Amino acid sequence: PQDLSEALKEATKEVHTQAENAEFMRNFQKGQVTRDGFKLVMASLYHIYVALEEEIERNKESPVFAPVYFPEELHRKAALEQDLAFWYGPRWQEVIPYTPAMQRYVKRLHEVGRTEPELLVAHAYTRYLGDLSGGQVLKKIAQKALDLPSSGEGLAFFTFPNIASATKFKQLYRSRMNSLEMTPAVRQRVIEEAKTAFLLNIQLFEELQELLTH
Ligand code: HEM
Ligand SMILES: CC(C)Cc1c(-c2ccccc2)ncn1CCCn1ccnc1
Repeated sequence: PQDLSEALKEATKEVHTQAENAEFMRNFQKGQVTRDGFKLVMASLYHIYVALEEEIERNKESPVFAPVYFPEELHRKAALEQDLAFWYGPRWQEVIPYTPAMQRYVKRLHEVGRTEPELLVAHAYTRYLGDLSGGQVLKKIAQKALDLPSSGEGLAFFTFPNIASATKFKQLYRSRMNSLEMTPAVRQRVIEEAKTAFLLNIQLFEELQELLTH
């Protein structure tokens, strides 16, 4: 396509279906998710957003990222901190898991942010835009399966408080992505990096499924 935002969505549709088809996500969508499983997703997201937001901050003034720098609207670390205190309790920093598949994702995020910052947008796309389109329904499934007490915490990750409308913010984000100027080579690399991002998630999903089924 012309617009990078369209080119990304089109080019990742297949891997996106793979992610939807992953065994752990299938169980999820079918409402079969356990607290143990959900804890692992929350832990994974924490390590992922820590590293991504670290690298966004390192690159916030770079011409290859600045147009999609939206820290107040999108930042997820503090929400995940809140959520992990609930899921893992007061000592969550000492007890949350940090698995090999989580590390592999984090390592690629840091590699991209430090040495290939022009691809960071692929990672921010894969995560943030995903989160905006999807939080709604998967959250509801979670609440049903998990049957939380009404303790007012645990799911802050799924609310972006600084975005009034996800639809309008997603159009704005697409617009800014489409304003990035890149050579055809960089653009091919950005697309490929998004596929890589999806694969990192899929591999993580494969690992969590393994860890939970012994
Ligand atoms: C690894 C997990 C996933 C990632 C990284 C991911 C990522 C994304 C991304 C980046 C988008 C934005 C597409 C665009 O507008 O350009 C998106 C949209 C979407 N995702 Fe996901 N997703 C994942 C899992 C799922 C699952 C499990 C479902 C449903 C069960 C789902 C349903 C959707 C839907 C319905 C859209 C919106 C389609 C549209 O408006 O055009 N995704 N996802
Ligand atoms: C339950 C949910 C958080 C699963 C998920 C992950 C995930 C990744 C890595 C580890 C754990 C979970 N990434 C995206 N999702 C779907 C929610 C966002 N979305 C995207 C498109 N439609 C919705």
